[PDB]
Amino acid sequence: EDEVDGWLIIDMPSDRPFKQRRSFADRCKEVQQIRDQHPSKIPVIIERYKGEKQLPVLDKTKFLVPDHVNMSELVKIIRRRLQLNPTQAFFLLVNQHSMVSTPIADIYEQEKDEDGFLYMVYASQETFG
Repeated sequence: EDEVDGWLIIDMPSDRPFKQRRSFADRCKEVQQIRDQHPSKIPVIIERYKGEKQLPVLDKTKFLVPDHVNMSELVKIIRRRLQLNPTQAFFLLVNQHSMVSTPIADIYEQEKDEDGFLYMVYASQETFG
């Protein structure tokens, strides 16, 4: 959402989140093709949490993940790419809850968006729920 700590966050279009820069038809079409071409891989969107104030910005948004890699392994990969030390808090959240040894393929069938992408947000703090 566009609401963070009582602020309505307005962004220029190219600074908006993936779901707002790209139409649903365009997202769904891209998933369908990537699932055809790489059925052994999960299409994942990883974005910095709108209100993150500590963690650096990731150079990629779209990730094609081998489907038997588990969540704990994806975290290490993203931690490694952001060159985070093990003492820095880092959370990779799927629909607002944190990642776990379940294969990403199970998570995808359980938590994928209507457009067929799996959405994830990273942040230095867990969100209460």
